Amino acid sequence: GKYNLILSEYLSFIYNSVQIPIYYSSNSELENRCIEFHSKCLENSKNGLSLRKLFVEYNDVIENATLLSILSYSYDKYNAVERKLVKYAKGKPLEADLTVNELDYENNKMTSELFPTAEEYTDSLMDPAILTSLSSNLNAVMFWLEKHENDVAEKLKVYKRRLDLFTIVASTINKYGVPRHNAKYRYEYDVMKDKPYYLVTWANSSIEMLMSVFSHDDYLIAKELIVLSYSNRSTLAKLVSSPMSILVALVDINGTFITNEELELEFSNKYVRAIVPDQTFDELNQMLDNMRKAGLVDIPKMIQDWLVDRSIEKFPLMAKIYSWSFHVGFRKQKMLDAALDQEMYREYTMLIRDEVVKMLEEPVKHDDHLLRDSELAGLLSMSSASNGESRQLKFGRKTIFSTKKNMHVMDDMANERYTPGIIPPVNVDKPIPLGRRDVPGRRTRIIFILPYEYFIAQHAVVEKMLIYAKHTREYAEFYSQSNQLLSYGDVTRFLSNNTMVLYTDVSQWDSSQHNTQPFRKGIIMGLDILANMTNDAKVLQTLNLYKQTQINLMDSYVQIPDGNVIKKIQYGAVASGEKQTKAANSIANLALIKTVLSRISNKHSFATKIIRVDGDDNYAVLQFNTEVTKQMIQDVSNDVRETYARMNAKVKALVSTVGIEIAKRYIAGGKIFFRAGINLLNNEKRGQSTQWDQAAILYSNYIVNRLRGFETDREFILTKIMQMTSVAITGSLRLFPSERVLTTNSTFKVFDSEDFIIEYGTTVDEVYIQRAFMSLSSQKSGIADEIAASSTFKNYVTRLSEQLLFSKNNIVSRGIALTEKAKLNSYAPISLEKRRAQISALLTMLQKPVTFKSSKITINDILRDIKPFFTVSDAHLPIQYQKFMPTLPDNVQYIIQCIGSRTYQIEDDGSKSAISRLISKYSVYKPSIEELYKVISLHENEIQLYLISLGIPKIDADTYVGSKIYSRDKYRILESYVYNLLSINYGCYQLFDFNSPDLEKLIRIPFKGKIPAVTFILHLYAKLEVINYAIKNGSWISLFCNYPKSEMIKLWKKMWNITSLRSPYTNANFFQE
RNA sequence: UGUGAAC
Repeated sequence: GKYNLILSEYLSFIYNSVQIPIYYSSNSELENRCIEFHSKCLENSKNGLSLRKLFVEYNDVIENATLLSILSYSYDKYNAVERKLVKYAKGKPLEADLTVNELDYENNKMTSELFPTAEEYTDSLMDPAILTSLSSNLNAVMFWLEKHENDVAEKLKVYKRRLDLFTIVASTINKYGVPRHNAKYRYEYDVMKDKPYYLVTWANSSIEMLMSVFSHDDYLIAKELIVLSYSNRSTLAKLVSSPMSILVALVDINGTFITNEELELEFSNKYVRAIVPDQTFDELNQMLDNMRKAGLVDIPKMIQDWLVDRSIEKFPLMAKIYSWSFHVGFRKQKMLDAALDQEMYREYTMLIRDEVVKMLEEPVKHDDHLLRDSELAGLLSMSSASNGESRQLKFGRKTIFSTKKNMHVMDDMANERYTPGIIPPVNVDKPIPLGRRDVPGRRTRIIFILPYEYFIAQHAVVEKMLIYAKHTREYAEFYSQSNQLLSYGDVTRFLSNNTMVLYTDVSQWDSSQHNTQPFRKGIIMGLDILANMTNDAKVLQTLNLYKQTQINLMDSYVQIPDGNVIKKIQYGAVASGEKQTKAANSIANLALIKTVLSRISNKHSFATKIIRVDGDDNYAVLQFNTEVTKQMIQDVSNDVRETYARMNAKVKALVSTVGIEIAKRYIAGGKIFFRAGINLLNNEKRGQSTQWDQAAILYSNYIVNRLRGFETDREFILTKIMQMTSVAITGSLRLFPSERVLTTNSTFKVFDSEDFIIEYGTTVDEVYIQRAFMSLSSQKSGIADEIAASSTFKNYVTRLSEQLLFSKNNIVSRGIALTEKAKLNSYAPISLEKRRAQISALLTMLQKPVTFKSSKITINDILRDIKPFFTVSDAHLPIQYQKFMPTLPDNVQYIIQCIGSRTYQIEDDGSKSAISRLISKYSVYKPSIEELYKVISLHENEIQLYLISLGIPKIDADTYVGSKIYSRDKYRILESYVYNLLSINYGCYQLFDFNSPDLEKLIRIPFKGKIPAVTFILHLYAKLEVINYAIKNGSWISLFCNYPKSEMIKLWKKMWNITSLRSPYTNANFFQE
């Protein structure tokens, strides 16, 4: 509840010259008291009278009613920031060293010197792209400083380290003044031209870094990064985090977790000697020297101090620095520069071609329906993203323009223009529009915004390839339901004194022009073999079209902006945007490693314990018939680099016997680490989400970083949420949502009142609020209705439906119409209409919570029903598992030590049910977990019609609707759906082993009947409650269940009518991955 | 309608 108290202090701190607490209650008489109190406060304020008497008079309202929000009557002129800043601006401003960056525009030159005229200006290279201002961030940091001004002992030290650092931001900012943002939170030319170009982005990165500073080490790191960053905007992250790849190889392994036959983590007390050739040390030194040549001093020394003994115990610092460098900011260059960087491949091409054949051999020979109806599948899959050009479109009786892919397909079909048989060119005549990918520390890459013809021609085939990968282990990122822990387990498994790991970064090779010929040719060669495997007209054409996309790309041309011009240049490299991007890249990366390993063996003899490709990295584990020496590692390494070199591939290739480092994860000293570099006050690009969506995302970002080792003060995060979630009523009237409105599990949830613990209404007022918020979940959009009524639209929905099913439509048909009515949300005008409606509904709701016919059951209601039938009792669970993920906070880590962890993802889509499998065999349609959930619970006769309506044969439809499996699917679908509603795969929970024997003992549930659904919820509810207590208290409890038999039948009915909740908090988890 | 592909 501390959030509400914190909000008042912040408002009082921000405004000084009134606040009006607004309450509400589920009890009629109490609510009137709430209404009376609100009126009196407004009246007293409208008379400059003391509200002290009213608070005493309506003590009962303060005591029992629930705080809904807070009114903010502030008559200033959004200044204060200018006034506040000066006290902290005593230090000497920073002077940009305009000689550090290559490309001139990457140097912190005055904005004007980069864009002499307002028409040449662009924030494209520094846009924070976030719906929160620099001024607000400054206010937030200062508010925190004032609060922890009179702190003591170590808390004071944290404040002192922070006050210093913020002085640098303040001193530098004051020298030019605080950049004023516009309604869209953008920084225009007039505000910008006086100040240094990167001033605002740099401030956001520095503020984010300093508020995440605690120990002296954090302070040393933050200070170096902040100062260096102001001048260097292109190699500081790379220089700072480059020594990590060398370091993982150094640390010794003293007991680590491995993967057993049951694909689960298991402790192994083994010891593995880290063997490092002297050459590696020279390479590490050059890296350290390079950091030094760039001004770095404190960070280089820390790596150096660590290097004396290299203890996994003092490794945390190395990890901390690696996470830290990313928070310098994104490297946003100019489209042209990002674009510009871009006989022995016979073995490599053949492998790519063979791999393509294996993944589609069976689907093609059989005459897979999905391959035959590939076009239909592409249409259903189709998104609402950009197609490339902004077309003029006529809907019903309205002429509007859009770039949306969904919109383009409908307009073309309604005008005989829809022609997926013809795969448009992407050369000099029809240049590919370009998109961009910005990441911290790494160089900017370009993106192909190809026409929808390409997505349809590639969607069915890519899915078939993914399915092959799903059950192929070499493909770490696609295998089974696995998570990163299993991958961590696999590398450690075979580590011994007679084996060495070989990791390699292949991000540069994928963009290499050397790469593109063997790539497209390899896929095409594979496609021809597949074509000679069948005669099916549908299969050959879908297969043939795929061949065409590769051929068109072979020689493409790109539209690269160059100021306010769009120079068209011949791009001869494999950029990404295709449907086969990830699958193809994976196939290629794996093919490349196989090629390198094969070449090397002619010289040395080793065993291939494991080979893996995961993202932009690939690796292998080799076993030699003798003990590995420093000399052996050098010889293997030189040859591997040499093999890569002959192929003209600029890749990083290292060889060790203890660790490995890759973009997604790193394994040092037998432990697993995950970079914690998600930026907070700076985004990659601008989207269409709201401020509330953004606040939820920032919190989500904060949670992931905190789990990964990077923690930003919670109070600062809370302060940001308060600014972001507020709503202006007028110019001097601002409304701030309460903790209850923000955290309760509703459609407006932004964060959990307590980190790592998700609460669900257990009081009437909480329930009353939850029901009210849902009442106004989805808002109307005129523009969306018009187009939803247009002919071209209905025909498109009708055309899709008549191509899919055979018999009758509606559970499926109603869905297709909506799925399409939604895709119109990418369309700004529609998105804008929805937001305005949401704010007005929200403004009224905060003012005085409306009524609601309810009648809609949710997850919270099911939980609320159960709660009262459990008896708690202190219990004890000894810690028995060693730590493998060193960065986890203490409360989260403790649960793992006691109950354990898992290496998989709980099925939350229902894709593993028989009905879903049956639909898949005959239909290209893909029902969601929710649709499957409604369908399974239907009358036997109805289910048979639905399966047949989708193309499922009668002998098959009939056999299923009675069988054991159908009854079983019922339980499995609900189980999958419930896990989905409980976020058992996100945040903290995704880590915990929900089937721990130790966890199980704490749950005593006596069966008083035997009805699967009820049994499953009671055990799950108990496991979550027991775990949450452990997260919040550190000690365990035992749960006993005395749930009636009469009660269980009522509960079971309730279970099959649960409504899913949509909210910023829900969206944020989806957003993360 | 400052809007920028596969996931």
